[PDB]
Amino acid sequence: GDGWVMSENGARFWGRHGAAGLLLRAPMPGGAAAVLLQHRAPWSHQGGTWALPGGARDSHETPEQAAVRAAHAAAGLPAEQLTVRTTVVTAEVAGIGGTQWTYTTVIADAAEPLHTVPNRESAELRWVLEDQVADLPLHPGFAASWQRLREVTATIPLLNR
Repeated sequence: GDGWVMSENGARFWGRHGAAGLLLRAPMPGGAAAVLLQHRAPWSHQGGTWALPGGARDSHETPEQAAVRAAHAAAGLPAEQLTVRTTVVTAEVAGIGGTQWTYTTVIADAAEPLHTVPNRESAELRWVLEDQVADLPLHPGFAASWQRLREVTATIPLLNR
């Protein structure tokens, strides 16, 4: 999204069209829901913490496309193996001069926990039971949103058939 947005409070944010991340859900044989998280490599933004695979939204892309593309880049996930459910704006910043920055969480489902090939800033990818996500050292942006995302996820159960 090649550039900065400057906030009203004077911090810069990367990506003119904001960013998007994939919250990908999968059922366990147990039957409970897991989510796929990315452990951020120390050399990347907020390295040492866990968050969603995501990146900057491009000019011609929907938030959904951006998050799915980011998940492919970070984890090798094929789009055909997942199903996008909805989007939630999890962060919104008043930029200087009318402009805006947002982060959009794109909730999606897979039929089972998928095999991943780590690349980019994927130090690790790990399927984490939904109830255990908040036990981890989370990216502070993600952690600020997590409870709200849970409330939303609980109103759309995973698909079948």
